[PDB]
Amino acid sequence: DQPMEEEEVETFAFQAEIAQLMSLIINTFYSNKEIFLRELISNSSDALDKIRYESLTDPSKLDSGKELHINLIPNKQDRTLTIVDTGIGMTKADLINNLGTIAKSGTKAFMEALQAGADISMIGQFGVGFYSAYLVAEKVTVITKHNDDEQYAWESSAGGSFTVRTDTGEPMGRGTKVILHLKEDQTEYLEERRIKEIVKKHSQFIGYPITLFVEKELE
Ligand SMILES: COc1cc(-c2nc(C)nc3[nH]c(C)c(C#N)c23)c(Cl)cc1Cl
Repeated sequence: DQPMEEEEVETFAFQAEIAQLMSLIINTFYSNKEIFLRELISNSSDALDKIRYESLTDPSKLDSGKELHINLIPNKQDRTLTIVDTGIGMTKADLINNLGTIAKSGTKAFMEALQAGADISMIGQFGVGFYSAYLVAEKVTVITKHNDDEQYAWESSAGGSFTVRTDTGEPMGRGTKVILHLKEDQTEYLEERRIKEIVKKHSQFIGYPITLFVEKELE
């Protein structure tokens, strides 16, 4: 009897400083956790800038999709909030290199800044705003598709390690989906009014369409 599907899964250890940062973020009390959404939307915007830039000299880069946008998808039943863009996306090497195994100088620098009295809301200036997801999420899954490459899924519950595998569930044209599996006491970020007010407050200058899709699985 053959399996419906099979995926090779790799587990990698986080670089020491990244593990340190994740533990600080996911455990420490902060009063302004809503900034995570600003940081994720900012990373979407950057990724959309990148594919747009590439398309200026090579229009075929948009064969995987011309529309450049950001979607926000709360799912109360799964207790997940997902941010999706049609940006440049990432290769497997990109995921392994840029989401865990190699720590840029900004990682240690950010933790130093916090020790010196800086606020968590500055985290994007250090290039590690992604990890602010763990302010509100117990687990984060990143599904990504780059041109000419297959679709991958990165995942971590911040245990000091993350996994990478091929993802074949729902094929994306191009871009990145960040799925936040929210902590039990952070479900306010699934509410329409909360999402709207955070986007209005922090993302006014993002130069791409941002669209809410409220998700409900029907009985
Ligand atoms: C600059 O650092 C990062 C950037 C990214 C990222 N990259 C691309 C190419 N697209 C994206 N879209 C979203 C919504 C991201 C987020 N968050 C994101 C990720 Cl997943 C982790 C880190 Cl650490």
